[PDB]
Amino acid sequence: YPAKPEAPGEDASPEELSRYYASLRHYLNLVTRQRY
Repeated sequence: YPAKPEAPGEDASPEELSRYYASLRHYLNLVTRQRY
């Protein structure tokens, strides 16, 4: 499994849409931890 929340839609409400979208980038941030 991709271990990521699938992108919202399916007639989802606009306020929920905002919170949910932020979580997408949040998980993606864990996949970008280059050796600094």
